[PDB]
Amino acid sequence: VIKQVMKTKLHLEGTVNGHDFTIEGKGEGKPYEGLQHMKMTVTKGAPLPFSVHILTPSHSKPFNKYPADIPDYHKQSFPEGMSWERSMIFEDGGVCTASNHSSINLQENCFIYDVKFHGVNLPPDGPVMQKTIAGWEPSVETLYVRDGMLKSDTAMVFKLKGGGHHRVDFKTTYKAKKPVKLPEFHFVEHRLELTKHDKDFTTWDQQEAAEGHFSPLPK
Amino acid sequence: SVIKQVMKTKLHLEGTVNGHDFTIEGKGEGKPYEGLQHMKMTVTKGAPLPFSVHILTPSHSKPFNKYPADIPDYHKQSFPEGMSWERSMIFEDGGVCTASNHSSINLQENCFIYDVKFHGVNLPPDGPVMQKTIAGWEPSVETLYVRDGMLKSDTAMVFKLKGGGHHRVDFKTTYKAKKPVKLPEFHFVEHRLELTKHDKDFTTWDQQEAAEGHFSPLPKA
Repeated sequence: VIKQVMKTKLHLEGTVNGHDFTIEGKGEGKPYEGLQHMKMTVTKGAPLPFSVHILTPSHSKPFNKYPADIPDYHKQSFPEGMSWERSMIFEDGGVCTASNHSSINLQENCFIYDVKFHGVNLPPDGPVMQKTIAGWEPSVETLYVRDGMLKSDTAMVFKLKGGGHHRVDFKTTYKAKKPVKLPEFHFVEHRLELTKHDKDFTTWDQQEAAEGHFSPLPK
Repeated sequence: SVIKQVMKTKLHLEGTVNGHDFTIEGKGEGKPYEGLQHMKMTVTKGAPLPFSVHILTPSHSKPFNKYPADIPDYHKQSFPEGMSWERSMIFEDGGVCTASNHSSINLQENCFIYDVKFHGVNLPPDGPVMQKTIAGWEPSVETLYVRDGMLKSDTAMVFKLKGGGHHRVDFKTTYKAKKPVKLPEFHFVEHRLELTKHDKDFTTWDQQEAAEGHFSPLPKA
C-alpha cells in the first residue's frame, strides 16, 4: 500500500496563547528514502502571533528511511492507520501538546493527517511569542517500545536569531491501530527545514529528512 | 600537545544516594583521539551499595571524545588549565541525581585527575534503582551547544531493565572549561558505556565507553 512516491494531506486545528487557528497542508515524499515536503496554509487565525516553528514538527511518520533489520513501525500500521501524541516542554515554562490521527486514501495514494495542537504559558517576552526563532537544528530521536506502543525522546533544539539555542523536550508515543512487528531500541536522525514563505507566514514550505539506525559504536 | 595518544585516568568520587554515604576510587586508561577508555572502579567506603551502580557509571571522563577536524574539541582544549562538569539526572519516577566534577591533569604522570560529587534523592523504594533491576545503559546520542561560553548538553539516557523494557533518565549537563577555548557549533556525540566485569556485590567493576562527535549526517537544503 506504501508506494515509492506518496502524497500527504493535512488538517490541523490549534490554540496557542489563547489564539485559535486552522492549518491545511498538501505535500509528497519518497517513503523509503525518508524524504518529504509539504506546503502549509493558515486558513484561519492568520497572521499567527507566535513563531510557526513550534508547529512544523507536528506536520508525518510513513516517511522514515529504515534498514532491513529495523522494522518500520509506522509503515506497517497502514492501511489501518496509526496515531501519535506528544508533549513539548520548553526551557521557559511553555508547554505545547500535539496529537494526530494518520489514515490513507488508497485511491489517491495520499496519507490523511488530522492534528490537534495546544500551546500554553508561552512567556510574552520568550522566543516563541517574540518570533526570535530562526529554525530547528537537526535532531536525533531515541525510540523504544512501552506497552506495545513505540515511545520516543528528542531534545529538539532551535536556533535563536542572533545566535544561541533553546531546548524543547519532546516526549512522543506512536500508536499503531493494529499489531505490527515491534522494533528494538534505535535512533532516528531528523532534519526539518522551513525553506520558503510569504512575509507573515500565512503560507510556507517545510521539508524533512529522516533515517533510522542502531548505534554505530561497537559493543 | 599535553594530551597524548594514550593517557591514564585517576578518579575520586564521594556520594550520598538514599541517605547512604560512599566513596569510589577509579584508575583507568584510554586513547583520547580515538574516543575509547576504560576504568576499574572500587567502592572504598559504603560497600556493598544498596542501589544499582549503573546510576553512577556515567559520572566516571571528557578528554576521551573522538572529534573530526571541523568540530573543536571543547574538553581537550581546556587542558592543562582543566575543566569541570555539572549534571542533573531526572528519572521517570521522581528520582533525582546530581553529579559534578573537577578535571585536572598531572603532566608528569600523563594522567587526568577527576574529583566527583554524587547525590541521589527520592528514589522510590520499589523503583529499578533501589530494587537493582537495571541491566545496564543502552547506547545514547548526546546533543551539545554553547550557552554563556560553556558547553551545554541533553541526553535521553535510557537503561534496559532485567526482564525487558526501558526507563528514561533525562541528563542536562554543562561542561565548563577553566579558560576560554574555541567553542564548537551545535553537534552530537554518540556514547556506548558498558559495565563489562565485576565481583558478585559490585564492590569492584570494569567500565568502558566509546564516544564520537559529529554533525548530522543528513544533507541540508
